[PDB]
Amino acid sequence: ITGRPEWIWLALGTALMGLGTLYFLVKGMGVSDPDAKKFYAITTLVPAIAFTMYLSMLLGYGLTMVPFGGEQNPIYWARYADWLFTTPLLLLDLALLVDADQGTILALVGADGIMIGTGLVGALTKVYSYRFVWWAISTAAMLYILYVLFFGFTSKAESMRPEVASTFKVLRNVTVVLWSAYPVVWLIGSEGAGIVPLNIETLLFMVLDVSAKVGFGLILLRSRAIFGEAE
Amino acid sequence: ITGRPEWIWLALGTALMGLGTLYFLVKGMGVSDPDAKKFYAITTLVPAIAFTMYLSMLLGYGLTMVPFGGEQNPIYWARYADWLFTTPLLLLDLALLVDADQGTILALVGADGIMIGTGLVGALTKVYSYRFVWWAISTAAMLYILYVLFFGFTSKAESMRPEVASTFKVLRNVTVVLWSAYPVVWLIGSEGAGIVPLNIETLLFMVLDVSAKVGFGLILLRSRAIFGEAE
Amino acid sequence: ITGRPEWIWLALGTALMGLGTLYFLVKGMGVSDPDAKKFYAITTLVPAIAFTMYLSMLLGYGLTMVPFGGEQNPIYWARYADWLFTTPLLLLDLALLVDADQGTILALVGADGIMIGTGLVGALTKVYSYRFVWWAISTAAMLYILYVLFFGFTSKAESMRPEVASTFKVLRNVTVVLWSAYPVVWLIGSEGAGIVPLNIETLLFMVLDVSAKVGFGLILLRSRAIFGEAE
Ligand SMILES: CC(C)CCC[C@@H](C)CCC[C@@H](C)CCC[C@@H](C)CCOC[C@@H](CO)OCC[C@H](C)CCC[C@H](C)CCC[C@H](C)CCCC(C)C
Ligand SMILES: CC(C)CCC[C@@H](C)CCC[C@@H](C)CCC[C@@H](C)CCOC[C@@H](CO)OCC[C@H](C)CCC[C@H](C)CCC[C@H](C)CCCC(C)C
Ligand SMILES: CC(C)CCC[C@@H](C)CCC[C@@H](C)CCC[C@@H](C)CCOC[C@@H](CO)OCC[C@H](C)CCC[C@H](C)CCC[C@H](C)CCCC(C)C
Ligand SMILES: *C/C=C(C)/C=C/C=C(C)/C=C/C1=C(C)CCCC1(C)C
Ligand SMILES: *C/C=C(C)/C=C/C=C(C)/C=C/C1=C(C)CCCC1(C)C
Ligand SMILES: *C/C=C(C)/C=C/C=C(C)/C=C/C1=C(C)CCCC1(C)C
Ligand SMILES: CCCCCCCCCCCCCCC
Ligand SMILES: CCCCCCCCCCCCCCC
Ligand SMILES: CCCCCCCCCCCCCCC
Ligand SMILES: CCCCCCCCCCCCCC
Ligand SMILES: CCCCCCCCCCCCCC
Ligand SMILES: CCCCCCCCCCCCCC
Ligand SMILES: CCCCCCCCCCCCC
Ligand SMILES: CCCCCCCCCCCCC
Ligand SMILES: CCCCCCCCCCCCC
Ligand SMILES: CCCCCCCCCCC
Ligand SMILES: CCCCCCCCCCC
Ligand SMILES: CCCCCCCCCCC
Ligand SMILES: CCCCCCCCCCC
Ligand SMILES: CCCCCCCCCC
Ligand SMILES: CCCCCCCCCC
Ligand SMILES: CCCCCCCCCC
Ligand SMILES: CCCCCCCCC
Ligand SMILES: CCCCCCCCC
Ligand SMILES: CCCCCCCCC
Ligand SMILES: CCCCCCCC
Ligand SMILES: CCCCCCCC
Ligand SMILES: CCCCCCCC
Ligand SMILES: CCCCCCCC
Ligand SMILES: CCCCCCCC
Ligand SMILES: CCCCCCCC
Ligand SMILES: CCCCCCCC
Ligand SMILES: CCCCCCCC
Ligand SMILES: CCCCCCCC
Repeated sequence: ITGRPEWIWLALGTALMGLGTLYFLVKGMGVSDPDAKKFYAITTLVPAIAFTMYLSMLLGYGLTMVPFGGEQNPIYWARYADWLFTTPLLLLDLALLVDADQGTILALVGADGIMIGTGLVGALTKVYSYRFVWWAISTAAMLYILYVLFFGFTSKAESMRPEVASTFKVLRNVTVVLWSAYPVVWLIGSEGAGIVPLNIETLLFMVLDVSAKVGFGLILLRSRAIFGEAE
Repeated sequence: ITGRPEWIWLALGTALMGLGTLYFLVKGMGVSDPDAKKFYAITTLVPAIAFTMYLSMLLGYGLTMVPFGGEQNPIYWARYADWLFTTPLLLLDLALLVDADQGTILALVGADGIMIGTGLVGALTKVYSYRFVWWAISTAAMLYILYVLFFGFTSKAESMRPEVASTFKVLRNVTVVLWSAYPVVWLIGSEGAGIVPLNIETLLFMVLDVSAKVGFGLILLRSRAIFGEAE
Repeated sequence: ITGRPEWIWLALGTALMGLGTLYFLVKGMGVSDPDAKKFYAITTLVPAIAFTMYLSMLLGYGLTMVPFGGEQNPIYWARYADWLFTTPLLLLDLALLVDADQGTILALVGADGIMIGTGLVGALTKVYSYRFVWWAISTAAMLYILYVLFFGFTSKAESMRPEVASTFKVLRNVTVVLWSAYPVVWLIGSEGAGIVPLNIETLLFMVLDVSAKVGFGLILLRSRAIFGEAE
């Protein structure tokens, strides 16, 4: 395990996701409100899935070698397995907060699936120049998602409770900033142009992942917006 | 890319799915009705997914070699990845049109999953005679789906709005004819008996795919059946 | 096929799932009640999926070799493909019976996904001692599911119809006993410590699978709890 310099960040990531999972699990024990239960379920599952995939990367299972540029390049494929399930759960948290219509939710989840799926294909593609074609398609799917979060959701939040409108606005802003960093790190890291070494890349993704999951969850689950308006 | 004679049909397929995706995306921009949004979301996602998988076939990612009959046989596995997601979306379009009950929808999607999954296993099976066992099981799942579309849905459409009944009937008929061709092409093509060469097989699937997705979508999204009855 | 001593149990399993599938399919033909249709759909799909995966194991497709302990160890990976889809369907049968809230259903299905997914990783892991780390995480996800079935569902059933409360209690008890045997068989069988040989392991899983699917389904589909209260 320690044979890879990036192991320290995989281990820290595993620990922080594990701790985040346990914290949300305990916190949600005292919850009976049916609406709050939905948000706790979604939000606890996110770091639990990430915990398993960080562990698989730490132990070496979630790593494969991909030939491109005349080299055997270490590619952590387990990231995409994580993201396939956790990024639509994160979007679902946002969509339920603002009572999004079903068509909009399906558009978001579908675009998200395309985003992660094409990122996976790009990560595993052996023809170097083609990796960036997949990156571009994935990034276009991301831009669609960000567009919807701003010009379909923000003006939906404003007709809702003030506490859900303010909580949505904060989580929207956190999401757009954090999620936009992922394609940049991929592009300059070992999957793309290879300018930033894998150990630093792994650190960067770990900070983004913990912030986008445990950070996000801490903000959401401390808000009164997750509860039905009750006396 | 041009090293494979079937590349021209993969390229045309990619282009037509891409163009179809953009057309539906633009067309649905001016839509606020919650019901119509569902149909636009579902129907736009279908060629978008197909676009990505056609591209993966064009670039060579979605192709593998399978030993059977003492030969290395080129198998485009990306078709099944496409179909796994797009065929239940197509069925969902039909089921929502007639306000199908939840049990019926689950039966359809489940049978569809079995249909595509067993087709994939058959496509990748190395014992030649066993490929046709999987083809038979998949075809039985197809026949179940077609049965339900006729003797569970058609008489559901007739108690609904005339515009939804007439639109459903047309899309049902398009679906049954087009979908029934797929097992025949598989059986006589490079996956099955090998009587029709891969380049012609690829052409045939491209015509079926564009018709079943973009053709289907053009009929559906031009109907007033996708809108709630409103003043 | 007969080259593997466990083939007889794979063949019997295939037959019993096939027969169970046909029986439930015929039985549900005379059903119009929308609630009952849901239970028939879910419950018929379960042995149908299991039939396909038992067949893939019989024909040899669903088997791979995994190096650990200095040996090539036969691992039937198709079990996890089965279980990935059938165990959440089984939980859905239980959850719908007691009209579980959406948050609880998502927690169950999510924990179940983690349970099966980590079992799959453990089954395919090449470092022997690490296989048991994945077994432990999977078992913890199982224990969560069993906890919810007892201390979240049982007291939900009691405020419902007596026929649904009594049917739920029986199916809950069947589920907890049968499902708890699976991690034990894995641990002592060819995936784990290797004390029980593969042919006996295969027998054990076949008895558990038929009981947990066809047995379970026979109890559920003969109950009046699956019908809406109607005059
Ligand atoms: C509604 C939304 C969910 C829409 C989803 C959007 C989605 C369509 C976007 C594209 C997804 C698609 C790229 C998934 C591809 C998975 C694939 C990378 C798995 C690895 O297999 C690739 C090659 C080795 O590189 O296998 C070597 C050759 C092997 C023989 C491969 C044969 C097995 C195939 C992988 C079977 C395909 C199954 C499905 C792709 C399962 C989807 C997995 C998940 C990653 C989407
Ligand atoms: C409700 C509905 C959805 C019901 C669904 C119906 C469904 C049950 C029908 C059968 C689906 C099942 C056949 C999927 C099999 C996928 C498999 C072909 C992927 C390729 O792996 C096959 C061999 C190489 O040929 O791998 C070589 C050996 C490797 C070590 C394989 C180990 C990895 C396994 C593939 C893990 C299994 C994961 C699940 C099958 C994911 C499902 C993928 C999708 C195609 C259904
Ligand atoms: C809401 C709930 C559903 C939550 C779900 C919980 C879930 C997160 C729990 C963990 C699931 C995760 C372990 C699935 C891993 C599948 C993996 C074993 C498939 C086989 O690939 C493993 C190695 C060979 O051993 O591939 C060799 C290297 C290859 C290059 C691998 C590259 C292809 C990757 C497999 C692509 C990943 C796609 C997704 C994992 C699809 C999920 C399949 C299913 C088994 C969950
Ligand atoms: C918890 C993990 C999260 C929130 C991950 C988010 C990841 C993305 C938004 C990834 C986006 C990518 C692209 C837009 C193109 C390049 C490849 C990706 C997959 C890194
Ligand atoms: C957009 C793509 C569509 C509508 C594809 C439909 C495909 C089928 C109905 C495929 C059916 C098959 C069988 C019935 C058995 C042989 C294998 C298949 C998968 C080709
Ligand atoms: C129809 C099949 C059923 C009901 C299978 C149930 C399987 C399980 C509950 C498996 C549990 C496992 C663990 C808890 C850890 C070890 C690995 C598994 C996957 C066997
Ligand atoms: C969105 C953030 C992307 C920028 C990442 C900056 C990383 C700077 C680290 C120094 C680069 C290491 C190069 C020498 C090894
Ligand atoms: C459902 C349509 C299946 C029939 C396809 C007919 C294809 C005819 C093309 C000629 C066959 C090529 C054989 C000589 C290369
Ligand atoms: C939950 C049941 C697990 C116990 C399984 C008992 C199997 C006993 C069979 C005898 C073991 C075979 C060892 C000699 C080959
Ligand atoms: C490819 C995996 C996509 C599914 C991820 C799980 C999250 C799905 C959330 C469903 C949202 C509800 C839509 C109506
Ligand atoms: C194996 C992939 C199956 C899922 C495909 C996505 C479409 C699912 C549509 C869900 C229909 C709603 C059922 C209640
Ligand atoms: C990884 C596969 C998980 C999906 C299995 C299919 C069963 C899903 C049942 C959905 C229950 C409804 C939740 C709201
Ligand atoms: C186009 C929608 C406006 C809100 C999205 C902001 C786009 C940020 C760009 C992210 C950088 C990705 C490379
Ligand atoms: C049995 C249901 C009647 C409607 C379905 C028509 C079946 C068409 C056969 C398709 C050919 C597949 C090989
Ligand atoms: C902790 C919840 C109480 C009900 C679950 C009973 C646990 C049975 C243990 C199963 C054995 C697995 C190794
Ligand atoms: C070796 C790099 C070749 C450049 C490929 C860039 C493709 C980016 C596509 C953006 C439309
Ligand atoms: C080499 C071909 C052997 C014939 C197999 C046909 C099987 C079809 C099954 C239909 C019930
Ligand atoms: C396994 C193929 C089944 C096709 C005939 C339909 C059987 C009746 C089902 C009624 C829902
Ligand atoms: C070779 C076996 C080494 C023992 C591993 C047991 C790990 C079990 C983890 C339970 C917390
Ligand atoms: C509760 C702490 C969980 C941390 C387990 C994984 C950390 C890796 C240590 C090497
Ligand atoms: C908008 C046109 C999209 C076409 C891109 C793929 C066509 C392949 C050209 C070689
Ligand atoms: C209807 C009987 C189904 C049995 C088919 C599979 C049994 C395997 C026989 C070798
Ligand atoms: C993006 C950083 C999130 C910070 C989380 C802090 C949570 C405290 C309530
Ligand atoms: C099956 C062929 C479909 C033809 C689509 C034409 C759409 C025009 C409205
Ligand atoms: C766990 C054993 C189940 C027994 C099923 C018998 C069904 C008869 C109604
Ligand atoms: C990591 C366990 C958290 C302890 C409880 C925190 C207050 C709910
Ligand atoms: C008003 C919300 C500001 C949140 C910005 C957080 C940036 C990481
Ligand atoms: C809305 C601001 C987006 C900031 C992008 C930051 C990418 C590192
Ligand atoms: C391909 C872009 C379509 C242009 C608009 C067509 C009329 C909505
Ligand atoms: C009355 C609907 C006829 C549609 C037939 C289309 C055949 C491709
Ligand atoms: C309902 C008519 C089906 C026609 C099947 C055509 C197959 C090529
Ligand atoms: C296996 C076929 C079952 C025959 C009908 C049983 C009574 C519904
Ligand atoms: C009162 C229900 C008892 C069911 C026990 C079944 C054990 C297999
Ligand atoms: C509730 C009793 C569980 C029995 C476990 C049996 C495991 C073989």
